[PDB]
Amino acid sequence: SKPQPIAAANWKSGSPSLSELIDLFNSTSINHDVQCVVASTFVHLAMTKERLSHPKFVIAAQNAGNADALASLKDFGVNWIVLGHSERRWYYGETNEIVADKVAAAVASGFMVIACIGETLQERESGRTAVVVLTQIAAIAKKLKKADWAKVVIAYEPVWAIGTGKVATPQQAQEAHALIRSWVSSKIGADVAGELRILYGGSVNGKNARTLYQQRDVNGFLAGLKPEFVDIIKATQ
Repeated sequence: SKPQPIAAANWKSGSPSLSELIDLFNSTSINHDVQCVVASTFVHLAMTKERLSHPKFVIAAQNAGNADALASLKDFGVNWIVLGHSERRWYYGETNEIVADKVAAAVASGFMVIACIGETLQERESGRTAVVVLTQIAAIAKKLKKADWAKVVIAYEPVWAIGTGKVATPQQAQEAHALIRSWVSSKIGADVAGELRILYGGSVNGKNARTLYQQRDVNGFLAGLKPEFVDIIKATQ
């Protein structure tokens, strides 16, 4: 059977609606085992933490790369972090090795890490998805020991599905997630691969999420911080 699913809301920009939305989340009865996550930029962490009280939810930081900042986050009671998201790589210039170093530093500091990987439109079209995605995960694995994988979650997000309204088909998601899991099974261990959560993100919505969740190798979602996130939670069963 599948490991515990995750539904993660990733607040990257802009305006904080933040109060009524958290009201919605706090008032929501969740009838199954699922870890919910709300990630935000540093300046919004204090507001989210004070308002969000639902015990199935945890707060996550994003992008921290300095040991002292990681320590401070932990001290504030933040235990999750999102690293390697699309724009980090294609805009900000975080290389596979920079993301890998951040993952290792965060695991060493006591975090649960959602590490993002995924290919561009051109890589997909040219048949390079596998080498690109597997090279991204390989870079992360090189900096980790086997026991560290208890603290890692992988989010597969095709760059061409992010903000474009073009979601991956259930077949596309499944094929990518199975490929990632197969590599983990071969390079790290079948035991690790069986327990690993691999989340899909890129134009997930309230209508399409449940179908994606039915695929063998999909263990949840990275989605936006929006009211329909409640339906994305429900889609994980």
